[PDB]
Amino acid sequence: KVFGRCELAAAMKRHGLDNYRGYSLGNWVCAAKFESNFNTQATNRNTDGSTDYGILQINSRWWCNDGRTPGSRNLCNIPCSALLSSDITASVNCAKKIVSDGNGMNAWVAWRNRCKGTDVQAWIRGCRL
Ligand code: NA
Repeated sequence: KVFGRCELAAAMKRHGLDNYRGYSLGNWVCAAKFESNFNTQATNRNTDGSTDYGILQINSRWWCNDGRTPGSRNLCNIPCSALLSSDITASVNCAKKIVSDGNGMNAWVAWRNRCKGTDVQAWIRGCRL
């Protein structure tokens, strides 16, 4: 599923991401835009052999099991394919654990490099939220 901007904002708000650990909703929509272009089916391989999955590009090195990342962890206790679903629940619940791990949203390289320090509220302008 390729989400619309306001559609994703509304679903993220309903799932409790608005101001989660102090990150306003625009931060999450900005992160999703530059991580996956709002596409739940996005995948990208990393140099170490791990793979990033879904709308927030969650990494198999620590967070999910994809059967092809030996020696890795599965801290969200999910198969990585669950993160590609049109239902974003698994992605949001895993993202809540990531952002709580001490580094905040700096865990997402696209957020640090393209969202941090910008007017992130622009990403929800016009939405009925
Ligand atoms: Na893993």
